[PDB]
Amino acid sequence: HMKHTELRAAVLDALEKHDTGATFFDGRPAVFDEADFPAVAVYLTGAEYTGESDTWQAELHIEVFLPAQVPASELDAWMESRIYPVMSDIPALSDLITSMVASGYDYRRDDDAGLWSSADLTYVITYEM
Amino acid sequence: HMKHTELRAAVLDALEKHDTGATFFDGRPAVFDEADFPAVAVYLTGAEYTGEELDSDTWQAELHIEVFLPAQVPASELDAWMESRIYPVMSDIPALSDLITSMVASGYDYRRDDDAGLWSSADLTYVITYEM
Amino acid sequence: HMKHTELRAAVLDALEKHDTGATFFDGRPAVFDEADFPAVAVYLTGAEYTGESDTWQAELHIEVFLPAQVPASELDAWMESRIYPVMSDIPALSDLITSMVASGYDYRRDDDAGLWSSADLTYVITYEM
Amino acid sequence: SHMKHTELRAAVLDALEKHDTGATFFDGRPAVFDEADFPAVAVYLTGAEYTGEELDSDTWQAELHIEVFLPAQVPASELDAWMESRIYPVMSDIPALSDLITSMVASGYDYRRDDDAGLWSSADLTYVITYEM
Amino acid sequence: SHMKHTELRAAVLDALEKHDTGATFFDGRPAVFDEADFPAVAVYLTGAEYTGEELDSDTWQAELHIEVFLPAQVPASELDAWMESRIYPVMSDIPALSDLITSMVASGYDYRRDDDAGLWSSADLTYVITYEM
Amino acid sequence: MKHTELRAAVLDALEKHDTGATFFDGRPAVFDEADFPAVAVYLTGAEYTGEELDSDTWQAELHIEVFLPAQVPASELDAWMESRIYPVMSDIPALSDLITSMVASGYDYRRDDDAGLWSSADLTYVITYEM
Repeated sequence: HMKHTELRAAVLDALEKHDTGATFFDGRPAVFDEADFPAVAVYLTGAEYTGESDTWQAELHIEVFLPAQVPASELDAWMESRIYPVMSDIPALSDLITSMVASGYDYRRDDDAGLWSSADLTYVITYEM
Repeated sequence: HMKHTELRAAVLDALEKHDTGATFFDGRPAVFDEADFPAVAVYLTGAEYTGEELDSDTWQAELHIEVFLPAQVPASELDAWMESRIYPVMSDIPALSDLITSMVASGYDYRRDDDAGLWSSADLTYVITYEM
Repeated sequence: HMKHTELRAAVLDALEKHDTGATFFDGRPAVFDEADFPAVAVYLTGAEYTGESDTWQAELHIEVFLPAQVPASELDAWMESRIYPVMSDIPALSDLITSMVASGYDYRRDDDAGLWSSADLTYVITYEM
Repeated sequence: SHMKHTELRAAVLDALEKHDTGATFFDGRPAVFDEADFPAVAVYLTGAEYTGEELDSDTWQAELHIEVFLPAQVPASELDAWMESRIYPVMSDIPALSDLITSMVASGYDYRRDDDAGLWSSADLTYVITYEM
Repeated sequence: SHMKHTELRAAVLDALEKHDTGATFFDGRPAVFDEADFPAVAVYLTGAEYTGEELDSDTWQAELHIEVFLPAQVPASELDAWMESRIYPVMSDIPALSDLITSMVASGYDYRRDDDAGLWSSADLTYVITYEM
Repeated sequence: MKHTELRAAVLDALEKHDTGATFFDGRPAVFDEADFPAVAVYLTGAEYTGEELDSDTWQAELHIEVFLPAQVPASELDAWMESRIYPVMSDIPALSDLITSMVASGYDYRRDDDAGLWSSADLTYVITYEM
């Protein structure tokens, strides 16, 4: 297919392999269903062409969702337990990109509805389409 | 007749010739109809005169080729439509190149319907230069 | 009257003498009568004092409105055959200003009710109050 | 015995009112508008701020507004017509305003609207002035 | 035993309450008022931050506000009058405030209104101050 | 990961000190009229800053926010900080052990823009640490 699908699939596959207690999403969902939590979504944002070469740059997210009123440690625990480790070595993803560096780690919330709470892990990557 | 119409047109023709399963739009649409999905919109944003350093009719705009589908679909659905129906056509469109002076990939953004959450899309953008 | 009334009046007169199809408005309106369509408005934005003789600057807008249903080409077509031709030479306007240059061409919508759809042609002009 | 800002706006309202009192004059920009106050004129200041900082001086700088309000459906020419007649001309020679400031220069002329409801329409004439408190 | 911020706002509030007794005061910026209470005066801080890192100092910096509130439609000069006969005379000389800070300079004078309701209008006088916790 | 150990070290040290507050791990959005006084410890802006030839260095903003009803005088918030929060932040070995540096940042007074149900003082420090 095109590069973006491969990228998310490589991350989604590795994350799905071990952990077996979460609903995975390809792209960042808008609404949820109780049965979806714990939810984990892998997606891209800000993808853009770079050249002044065929290099593109994007922000890779792996976000964990849980019911609104849950303590930060719940999200962190899921992250430090079923995600962060996987992200250390993913040969599949590696073969598809030219580079990857840690970026941020944000705690987010359901802006209006207030139905969910989350932890968004982000890496900056560069690749060829 | 005006340069913009010729521009949109060329891309729309090349696109709707290769395929025939999508509903094509000339300009970005606000409201959508389930029946229209998968929809493809071709339009321009930010067109401005750039030659005040003396360059005749030298404008610059952002060319959009955005694909639409229902809000629920995964990012792959969109990418799949892009990769199979759009992206290829885009590599070679003589009709187009003969109208502009330059074109370079810009962005690829995943957008959604913030207003009602009815659709989801992938906006492919290019930066072009051309004489009016 | 101040230079602004003369500026707008000149464009309006030249536009209505060349093509009678539209319904001209002096200044940008918000509410529109479904009948007004096709509507055309001539107006100024960003009028500011520039210096040393009282040099000013402003953005001249010539925005044509049509119903939302309409595809972009219908807007482009109106411009190409009824507005643009005219803008190339308006001696009355030329006598009022010191300089004009093309600026932008934007497609705008009605965000409050979504009843109309437009194309907004803009030039930058310098003149003396 | 009055605050500088008051004396400043007052000198302006005094001059404008000498040529017309058919309009309803405001001291400050009105938030809500009463259809019966049309036509209305508002004199006010925005951005007032101490400037003598760096050079060590008791100089303030602010923006002086003189805005004309009319019903929303009116053509831009009508707003200008009121300005050319009773306002713009008065602005070039208000001695009482001079004796209060240290400098004045034209800044802008903007056409504004009632974004919230849509009851009024306007033209706002602004100057940048400097003065001491 | 008392935080610096409390001492700062208290030096001003006491001076104001002392200058003219019986008036309405607020320690922090309120959002709702009661007709009777007007004119209300509020003294508060915003933007307080530690600024001694790039140079190894104990300095903090914050914007000191003394804002006067009145009904939403009063002419702006009414707000200025309170400032002129209550606030400025006091701010001109407050030893207790001086003893608590290291510097103070005039900053701005803004006219603000009730955005969520439109029940009041105000005049916010601000000073930039630096001090030590 | 650090984050949990970071907020824990701070939360723990604060609870041993005073017992009259409802502590939250992370910034809450809706409170119960009975959770006041509330204290929340959380992080924002955590971002990667590079490798120190030994590990990955990060930077985040550490928040300690005390919440009280909307009408309380600003003095009530300050007094709560002065007596129950500052004395603790002055020295928390468990925390000092987890980070590579800490410096005071700001002290903001915040409000419940939506319902006007509360008032707060948000104390923040900029910290650096290895993940």
